[PDB]
Amino acid sequence: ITGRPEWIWLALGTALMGLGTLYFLVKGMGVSDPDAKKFYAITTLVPAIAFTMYLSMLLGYGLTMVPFGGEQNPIYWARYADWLFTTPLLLLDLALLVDADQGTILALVGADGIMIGTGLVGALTKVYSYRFVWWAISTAAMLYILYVLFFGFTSKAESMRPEVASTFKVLRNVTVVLWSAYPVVWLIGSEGAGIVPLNIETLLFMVLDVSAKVGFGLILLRSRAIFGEAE
Amino acid sequence: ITGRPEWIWLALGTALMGLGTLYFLVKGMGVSDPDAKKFYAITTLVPAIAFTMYLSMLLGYGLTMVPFGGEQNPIYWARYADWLFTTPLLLLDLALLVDADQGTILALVGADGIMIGTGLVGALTKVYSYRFVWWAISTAAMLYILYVLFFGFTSKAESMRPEVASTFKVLRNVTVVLWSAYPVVWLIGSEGAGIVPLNIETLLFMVLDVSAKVGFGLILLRSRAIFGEAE
Amino acid sequence: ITGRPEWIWLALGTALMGLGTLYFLVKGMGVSDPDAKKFYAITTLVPAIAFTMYLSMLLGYGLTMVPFGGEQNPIYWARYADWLFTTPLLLLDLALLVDADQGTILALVGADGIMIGTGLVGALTKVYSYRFVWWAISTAAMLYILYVLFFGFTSKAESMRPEVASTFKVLRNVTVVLWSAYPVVWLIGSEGAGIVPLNIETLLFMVLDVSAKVGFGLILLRSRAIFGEAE
Ligand SMILES: CC(C)CCC[C@@H](C)CCC[C@@H](C)CCC[C@@H](C)CCOC[C@@H](CO)OCC[C@H](C)CCC[C@H](C)CCC[C@H](C)CCCC(C)C
Ligand SMILES: CC(C)CCC[C@@H](C)CCC[C@@H](C)CCC[C@@H](C)CCOC[C@@H](CO)OCC[C@H](C)CCC[C@H](C)CCC[C@H](C)CCCC(C)C
Ligand SMILES: CC(C)CCC[C@@H](C)CCC[C@@H](C)CCC[C@@H](C)CCOC[C@@H](CO)OCC[C@H](C)CCC[C@H](C)CCC[C@H](C)CCCC(C)C
Ligand SMILES: *C/C=C(C)/C=C/C=C(C)/C=C/C1=C(C)CCCC1(C)C
Ligand SMILES: *C/C=C(C)/C=C/C=C(C)/C=C/C1=C(C)CCCC1(C)C
Ligand SMILES: *C/C=C(C)/C=C/C=C(C)/C=C/C1=C(C)CCCC1(C)C
Ligand SMILES: CCCCCCCCCCCCCCC
Ligand SMILES: CCCCCCCCCCCCCCC
Ligand SMILES: CCCCCCCCCCCCCCC
Ligand SMILES: CCCCCCCCCCCCCC
Ligand SMILES: CCCCCCCCCCCCCC
Ligand SMILES: CCCCCCCCCCCCCC
Ligand SMILES: CCCCCCCCCCCCC
Ligand SMILES: CCCCCCCCCCCCC
Ligand SMILES: CCCCCCCCCCCCC
Ligand SMILES: CCCCCCCCCCC
Ligand SMILES: CCCCCCCCCCC
Ligand SMILES: CCCCCCCCCCC
Ligand SMILES: CCCCCCCCCCC
Ligand SMILES: CCCCCCCCCC
Ligand SMILES: CCCCCCCCCC
Ligand SMILES: CCCCCCCCCC
Ligand SMILES: CCCCCCCCC
Ligand SMILES: CCCCCCCCC
Ligand SMILES: CCCCCCCCC
Ligand SMILES: CCCCCCCC
Ligand SMILES: CCCCCCCC
Ligand SMILES: CCCCCCCC
Ligand SMILES: CCCCCCCC
Ligand SMILES: CCCCCCCC
Ligand SMILES: CCCCCCCC
Ligand SMILES: CCCCCCCC
Ligand SMILES: CCCCCCCC
Ligand SMILES: CCCCCCCC
Repeated sequence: ITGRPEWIWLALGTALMGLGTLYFLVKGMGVSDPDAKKFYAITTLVPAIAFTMYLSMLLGYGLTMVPFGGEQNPIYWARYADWLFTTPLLLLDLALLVDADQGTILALVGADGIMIGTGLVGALTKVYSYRFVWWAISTAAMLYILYVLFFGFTSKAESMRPEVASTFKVLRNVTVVLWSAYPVVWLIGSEGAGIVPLNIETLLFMVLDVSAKVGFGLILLRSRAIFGEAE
Repeated sequence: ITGRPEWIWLALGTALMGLGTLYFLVKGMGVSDPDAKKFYAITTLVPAIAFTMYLSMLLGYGLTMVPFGGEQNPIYWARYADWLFTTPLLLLDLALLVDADQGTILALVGADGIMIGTGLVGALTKVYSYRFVWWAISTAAMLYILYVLFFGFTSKAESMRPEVASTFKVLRNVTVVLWSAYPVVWLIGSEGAGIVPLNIETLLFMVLDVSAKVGFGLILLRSRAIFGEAE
Repeated sequence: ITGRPEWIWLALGTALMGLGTLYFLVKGMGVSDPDAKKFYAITTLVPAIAFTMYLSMLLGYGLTMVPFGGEQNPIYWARYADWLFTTPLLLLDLALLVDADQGTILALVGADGIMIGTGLVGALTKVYSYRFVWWAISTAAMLYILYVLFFGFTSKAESMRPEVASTFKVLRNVTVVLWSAYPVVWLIGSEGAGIVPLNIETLLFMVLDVSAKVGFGLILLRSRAIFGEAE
């Protein structure tokens, strides 16, 4: 395990996701409100899935070698397995907060699936120049998602409770900033142009992942917006 | 890319799915009705997914070699990845049109999953005679789906709005004819008996795919059946 | 096929799932009640999926070799493909019976996904001692599911119809006993410590699978709890 310099960040990531999972699990024990239960379920599952995939990367299972540029390049494929399930759960948290219509939710989840799926294909593609074609398609799917979060959701939040409108606005802003960093790190890291070494890349993704999951969850689950308006 | 004679049909397929995706995306921009949004979301996602998988076939990612009959046989596995997601979306379009009950929808999607999954296993099976066992099981799942579309849905459409009944009937008929061709092409093509060469097989699937997705979508999204009855 | 001593149990399993599938399919033909249709759909799909995966194991497709302990160890990976889809369907049968809230259903299905997914990783892991780390995480996800079935569902059933409360209690008890045997068989069988040989392991899983699917389904589909209260 320690044979890879990036192991320290995989281990820290595993620990922080594990701790985040346990914290949300305990916190949600005292919850009976049916609406709050939905948000706790979604939000606890996110770091639990990430915990398993960080562990698989730490132990070496979630790593494969991909030939491109005349080299055997270490590619952590387990990231995409994580993201396939956790990024639509994160979007679902946002969509339920603002009572999004079903068509909009399906558009978001579908675009998200395309985003992660094409990122996976790009990560595993052996023809170097083609990796960036997949990156571009994935990034276009991301831009669609960000567009919807701003010009379909923000003006939906404003007709809702003030506490859900303010909580949505904060989580929207956190999401757009954090999620936009992922394609940049991929592009300059070992999957793309290879300018930033894998150990630093792994650190960067770990900070983004913990912030986008445990950070996000801490903000959401401390808000009164997750509860039905009750006396 | 041009090293494979079937590349021209993969390229045309990619282009037509891409163009179809953009057309539906633009067309649905001016839509606020919650019901119509569902149909636009579902129907736009279908060629978008197909676009990505056609591209993966064009670039060579979605192709593998399978030993059977003492030969290395080129198998485009990306078709099944496409179909796994797009065929239940197509069925969902039909089921929502007639306000199908939840049990019926689950039966359809489940049978569809079995249909595509067993087709994939058959496509990748190395014992030649066993490929046709999987083809038979998949075809039985197809026949179940077609049965339900006729003797569970058609008489559901007739108690609904005339515009939804007439639109459903047309899309049902398009679906049954087009979908029934797929097992025949598989059986006589490079996956099955090998009587029709891969380049012609690829052409045939491209015509079926564009018709079943973009053709289907053009009929559906031009109907007033996708809108709630409103003043 | 007969080259593997466990083939007889794979063949019997295939037959019993096939027969169970046909029986439930015929039985549900005379059903119009929308609630009952849901239970028939879910419950018929379960042995149908299991039939396909038992067949893939019989024909040899669903088997791979995994190096650990200095040996090539036969691992039937198709079990996890089965279980990935059938165990959440089984939980859905239980959850719908007691009209579980959406948050609880998502927690169950999510924990179940983690349970099966980590079992799959453990089954395919090449470092022997690490296989048991994945077994432990999977078992913890199982224990969560069993906890919810007892201390979240049982007291939900009691405020419902007596026929649904009594049917739920029986199916809950069947589920907890049968499902708890699976991690034990894995641990002592060819995936784990290797004390029980593969042919006996295969027998054990076949008895558990038929009981947990066809047995379970026979109890559920003969109950009046699956019908809406109607005059
Ligand atoms: C509604 C939304 C969910 C829409 C989803 C959007 C989605 C369509 C976007 C594209 C997804 C698609 C790229 C998934 C591809 C998975 C694939 C990378 C798995 C690895 O297999 C690739 C090659 C080795 O590189 O296998 C070597 C050759 C092997 C023989 C491969 C044969 C097995 C195939 C992988 C079977 C395909 C199954 C499905 C792709 C399962 C989807 C997995 C998940 C990653 C989407
Ligand atoms: C409700 C509905 C959805 C019901 C669904 C119906 C469904 C049950 C029908 C059968 C689906 C099942 C056949 C999927 C099999 C996928 C498999 C072909 C992927 C390729 O792996 C096959 C061999 C190489 O040929 O791998 C070589 C050996 C490797 C070590 C394989 C180990 C990895 C396994 C593939 C893990 C299994 C994961 C699940 C099958 C994911 C499902 C993928 C999708 C195609 C259904
Ligand atoms: C809401 C709930 C559903 C939550 C779900 C919980 C879930 C997160 C729990 C963990 C699931 C995760 C372990 C699935 C891993 C599948 C993996 C074993 C498939 C086989 O690939 C493993 C190695 C060979 O051993 O591939 C060799 C290297 C290859 C290059 C691998 C590259 C292809 C990757 C497999 C692509 C990943 C796609 C997704 C994992 C699809 C999920 C399949 C299913 C088994 C969950
Ligand atoms: C918890 C993990 C999260 C929130 C991950 C988010 C990841 C993305 C938004 C990834 C986006 C990518 C692209 C837009 C193109 C390049 C490849 C990706 C997959 C890194
Ligand atoms: C957009 C793509 C569509 C509508 C594809 C439909 C495909 C089928 C109905 C495929 C059916 C098959 C069988 C019935 C058995 C042989 C294998 C298949 C998968 C080709
Ligand atoms: C129809 C099949 C059923 C009901 C299978 C149930 C399987 C399980 C509950 C498996 C549990 C496992 C663990 C808890 C850890 C070890 C690995 C598994 C996957 C066997
Ligand atoms: C969105 C953030 C992307 C920028 C990442 C900056 C990383 C700077 C680290 C120094 C680069 C290491 C190069 C020498 C090894
Ligand atoms: C459902 C349509 C299946 C029939 C396809 C007919 C294809 C005819 C093309 C000629 C066959 C090529 C054989 C000589 C290369
Ligand atoms: C939950 C049941 C697990 C116990 C399984 C008992 C199997 C006993 C069979 C005898 C073991 C075979 C060892 C000699 C080959
Ligand atoms: C490819 C995996 C996509 C599914 C991820 C799980 C999250 C799905 C959330 C469903 C949202 C509800 C839509 C109506
Ligand atoms: C194996 C992939 C199956 C899922 C495909 C996505 C479409 C699912 C549509 C869900 C229909 C709603 C059922 C209640
Ligand atoms: C990884 C596969 C998980 C999906 C299995 C299919 C069963 C899903 C049942 C959905 C229950 C409804 C939740 C709201
Ligand atoms: C186009 C929608 C406006 C809100 C999205 C902001 C786009 C940020 C760009 C992210 C950088 C990705 C490379
Ligand atoms: C049995 C249901 C009647 C409607 C379905 C028509 C079946 C068409 C056969 C398709 C050919 C597949 C090989
Ligand atoms: C902790 C919840 C109480 C009900 C679950 C009973 C646990 C049975 C243990 C199963 C054995 C697995 C190794
Ligand atoms: C070796 C790099 C070749 C450049 C490929 C860039 C493709 C980016 C596509 C953006 C439309
Ligand atoms: C080499 C071909 C052997 C014939 C197999 C046909 C099987 C079809 C099954 C239909 C019930
Ligand atoms: C396994 C193929 C089944 C096709 C005939 C339909 C059987 C009746 C089902 C009624 C829902
Ligand atoms: C070779 C076996 C080494 C023992 C591993 C047991 C790990 C079990 C983890 C339970 C917390
Ligand atoms: C509760 C702490 C969980 C941390 C387990 C994984 C950390 C890796 C240590 C090497
Ligand atoms: C908008 C046109 C999209 C076409 C891109 C793929 C066509 C392949 C050209 C070689
Ligand atoms: C209807 C009987 C189904 C049995 C088919 C599979 C049994 C395997 C026989 C070798
Ligand atoms: C993006 C950083 C999130 C910070 C989380 C802090 C949570 C405290 C309530
Ligand atoms: C099956 C062929 C479909 C033809 C689509 C034409 C759409 C025009 C409205
Ligand atoms: C766990 C054993 C189940 C027994 C099923 C018998 C069904 C008869 C109604
Ligand atoms: C990591 C366990 C958290 C302890 C409880 C925190 C207050 C709910
Ligand atoms: C008003 C919300 C500001 C949140 C910005 C957080 C940036 C990481
Ligand atoms: C809305 C601001 C987006 C900031 C992008 C930051 C990418 C590192
Ligand atoms: C391909 C872009 C379509 C242009 C608009 C067509 C009329 C909505
Ligand atoms: C009355 C609907 C006829 C549609 C037939 C289309 C055949 C491709
Ligand atoms: C309902 C008519 C089906 C026609 C099947 C055509 C197959 C090529
Ligand atoms: C296996 C076929 C079952 C025959 C009908 C049983 C009574 C519904
Ligand atoms: C009162 C229900 C008892 C069911 C026990 C079944 C054990 C297999
Ligand atoms: C509730 C009793 C569980 C029995 C476990 C049996 C495991 C073989």
